[PDB]
Amino acid sequence: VNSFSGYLKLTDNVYIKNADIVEEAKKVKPTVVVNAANVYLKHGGGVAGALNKATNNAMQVESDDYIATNGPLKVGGSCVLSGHNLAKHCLHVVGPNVNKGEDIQLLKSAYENFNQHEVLLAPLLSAGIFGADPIHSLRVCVDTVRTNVYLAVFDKNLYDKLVSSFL
Ligand SMILES: C[C@@H]1CCN(c2ncnc3[nH]ccc23)[C@H](CO)C1
Repeated sequence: VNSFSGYLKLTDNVYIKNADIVEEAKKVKPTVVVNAANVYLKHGGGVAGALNKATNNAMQVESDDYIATNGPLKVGGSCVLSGHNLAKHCLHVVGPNVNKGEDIQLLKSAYENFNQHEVLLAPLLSAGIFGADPIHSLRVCVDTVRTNVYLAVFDKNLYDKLVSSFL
């Protein structure tokens, strides 16, 4: 039993909800919140910009030190950093950005990072400003993640379409 509330159950382990991941994180304070990161951990917009703003830019400061030490992530890769005031940990995961020409096949690799954590709060990878089809992203999530994932979908209209079209 966990403290996530109000989710629809898609499968044994995947739950979905219309919610602002920032407000969800602030309420649940989960062990792991997933960020929709880029390889530079530049949290300018989308989910990443919103999560960073909620940390008063502390996420960005930590991220800049990480990059200065380690260099960029791989597309499809991840790193674990602090969750600041939002969660114990933040798993920064880089899904392909279609608006950069990045291979959508890397979306499965991106979701594989979730399997290293028993329970996660997460957005749909490569959705929004990353330019992928959120319906495809949900399918890859369900077919790749085996741990317990609680998906927050900000857009109510998008949430209803994902549920009504889910196979
Ligand atoms: C994944 C894409 C980009 C961002 N995204 C979000 N999903 C959940 N929580 C969020 N908080 C702020 C943005 C956001 C969009 C959902 O409409 C689609």
